[PDB]
Amino acid sequence: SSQIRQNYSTEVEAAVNRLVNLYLRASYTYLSLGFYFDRDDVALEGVCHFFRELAEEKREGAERLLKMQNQRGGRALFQDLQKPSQDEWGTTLDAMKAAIVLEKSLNQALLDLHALGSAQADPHLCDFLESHFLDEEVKLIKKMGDHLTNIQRLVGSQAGLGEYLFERLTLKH
Amino acid sequence: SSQIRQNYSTEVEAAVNRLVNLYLRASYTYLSLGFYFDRDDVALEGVCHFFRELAEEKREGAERLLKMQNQRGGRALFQDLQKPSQDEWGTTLDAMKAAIVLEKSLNQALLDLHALGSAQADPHLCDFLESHFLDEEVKLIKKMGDHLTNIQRLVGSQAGLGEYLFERLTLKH
Amino acid sequence: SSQIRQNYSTEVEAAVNRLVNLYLRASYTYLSLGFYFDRDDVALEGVCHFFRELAEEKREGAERLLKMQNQRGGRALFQDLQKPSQDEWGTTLDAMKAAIVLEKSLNQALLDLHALGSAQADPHLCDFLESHFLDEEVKLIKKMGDHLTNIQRLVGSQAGLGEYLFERLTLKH
Amino acid sequence: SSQIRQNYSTEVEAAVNRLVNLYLRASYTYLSLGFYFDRDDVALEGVCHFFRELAEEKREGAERLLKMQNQRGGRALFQDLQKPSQDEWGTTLDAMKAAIVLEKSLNQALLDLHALGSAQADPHLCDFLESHFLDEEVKLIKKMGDHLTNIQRLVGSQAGLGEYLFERLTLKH
Ligand SMILES: [Cl-]
Ligand SMILES: [Cl-]
Ligand SMILES: [Cl-]
Ligand SMILES: [Cl-]
Ligand SMILES: [Cl-]
Ligand SMILES: [Cl-]
Ligand SMILES: [Cl-]
Ligand SMILES: [Cl-]
Repeated sequence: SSQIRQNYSTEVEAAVNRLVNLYLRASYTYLSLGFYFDRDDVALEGVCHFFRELAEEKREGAERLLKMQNQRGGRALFQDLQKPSQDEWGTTLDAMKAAIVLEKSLNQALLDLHALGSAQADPHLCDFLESHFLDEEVKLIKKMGDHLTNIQRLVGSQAGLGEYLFERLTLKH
Repeated sequence: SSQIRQNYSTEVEAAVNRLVNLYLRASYTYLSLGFYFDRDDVALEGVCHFFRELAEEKREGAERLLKMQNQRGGRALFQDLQKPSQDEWGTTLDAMKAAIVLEKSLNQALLDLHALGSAQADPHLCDFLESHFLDEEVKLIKKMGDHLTNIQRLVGSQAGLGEYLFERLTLKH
Repeated sequence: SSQIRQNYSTEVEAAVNRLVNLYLRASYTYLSLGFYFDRDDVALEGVCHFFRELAEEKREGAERLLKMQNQRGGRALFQDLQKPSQDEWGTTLDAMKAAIVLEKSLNQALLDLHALGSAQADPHLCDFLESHFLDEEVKLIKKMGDHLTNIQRLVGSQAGLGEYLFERLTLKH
Repeated sequence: SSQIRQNYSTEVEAAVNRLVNLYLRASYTYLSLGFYFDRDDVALEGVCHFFRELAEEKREGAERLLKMQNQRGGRALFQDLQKPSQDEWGTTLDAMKAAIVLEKSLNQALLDLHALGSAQADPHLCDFLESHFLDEEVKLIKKMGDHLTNIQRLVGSQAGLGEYLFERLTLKH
């Protein structure tokens, strides 16, 4: 009903609101992951910083989707944000596995939205996802896969020592 | 089977390896074109530099495809590189015609890979080709068409003199 | 038959073309080694960078040989480039052993060409190899031997941990 | 008989004095070539500058040989300098052909001196020629071959016009 709305389906408008909820939920999961690694009995600063930076990136993604929703004449609708799936995240290896599962779920939601845009002949939506989300997700998932391989190679050798070395020598602090 | 691989078909993975082979073969053809124009009995420096710069551009294209293959969780496979189609490349006109035929063949391979990505609903692949290859190829083919027109206009007038003037006044040296 | 050719045997001209093929084959082997270490299930960035830099160095060596071939009035001839000897390169230790075998084979080809130049009384060729290839090869082989010793000392202690430490603390990233 | 002379044969000492005479004769030939192109009825400034720069390079070569003669404890002996082979040098094409014949004669004299040094087991002499003469000569002869090819391609088309264009667009002025 908006004065500007053109070629923007109700199906895509609703799917964009659901994707905003998924990105904010992911940002909240990363806030929990980051503060868990800042616990005095965990104390892996580089791991905390890696996840806190991802919490910011996911919030930025949600904000970009909200700006686009308004640019197209859709109406942002917010839903409750489910708490993260765990209260304690285990080792750096467990946390990095949970993060890659979370990113693959966001990536699948982006791919599903792109397919909906293609089905609705909405090229601005496809361009938007391609330009600001799809490549960023593939690059992040590759970086996480690289980190998992390095953590596994390290903790297979000597668990405690390996986790410390990965946080000191790979992660930023 | 990769931990990161998502929505990346075996058909696209294989086609990406074939495209890497085509770009490296093109880079090798440009190395041969460039050194032919550096022969003492050919001696057209600007022509040598034009083709050596294209050899670098094609190698860079292959490297970008290899980085993408790893980012998606595909596995790079290298095949023998066929030698260039000629040992001697004739005049600047003959060489520029061979170059435009080579570029149109690379462009067709990019278009075929884009169509495969569309058929496999792989938008990251389509975005990747659109962002880093399709426009660069159209711009290069246009530049080569412009060069062919200028060389033809020159060598139709006076062959030897025309080739020297094109190398001196159009090509970088 | 060239207007400039002087004291440049057909035996040396052909051996220079074969050496160009060997350097380009080595450059291709290093491209494969580098991208293997960039796989998400290998993920040793410093190792990838070490081999990608060597791919560039070998391509530069081939280009220097081609420039010399033209300076002497010889004619560059290109042959098919055989693919690298492996598709997967194992651990950093296995890869560094394959690299030193490859470099010793290039070094032997340089020594054989120098002996041919001496037999053909071609001092410009001997000076060219001495000035731009022989010392560079001895320095590279020594660096690779040093790396092999460090990797062995590390992976004999704890394989996974040792490989990570070598990539982090010796190789550039 | 010198206090410093060591491993320096009388054969090499005499051949070095003859090579100094050849380089000074070449410098004198280039002085004549340069001033011929400065005649008001020839008037090709870029050609004059190319040959005057070569007259300087050949004089510098003779000075380097004289310094080496004294460093080894040999005794410089100077002989009459024969005048250049022509008083008038024809076209730029004729002059560039005479220059390449002159350079190939200097190159052959360098190669003969290197072979004498090898026969007399005089590695300082071989290194001296390799470091300061052999590569410079090969590079100059290649440049002259490139110039001959360009002049021929130009004057085959239209003699007067081609010579002007080569002097304006290839040679420095
Ligand atoms: Cl609708
Ligand atoms: Cl919940
Ligand atoms: Cl598949
Ligand atoms: Cl072939
Ligand atoms: Cl021969
Ligand atoms: Cl093979
Ligand atoms: Cl003696
Ligand atoms: Cl005389």
